[PDB]
Amino acid sequence: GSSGSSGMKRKESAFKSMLKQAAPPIELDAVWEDIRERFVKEPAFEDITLESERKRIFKDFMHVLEHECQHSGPSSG
Repeated sequence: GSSGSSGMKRKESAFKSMLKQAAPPIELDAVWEDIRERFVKEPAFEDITLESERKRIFKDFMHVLEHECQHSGPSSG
């Protein structure tokens, strides 16, 4: 690590990555509270003090999952 801020941004980023590395993989009809308890014991999740922060992040992850699964942007990264 040469130069890179850390804190809230790092926490949110780590949370998303944690969900992706989850098993099984966050389904399409999955519930935040239904998957939270799965990571509730993890440090990445415990890091998020604000419950809303975890809820909002989860929703965003779901949106990307659906868009990532089905072909939408064959050009984008």
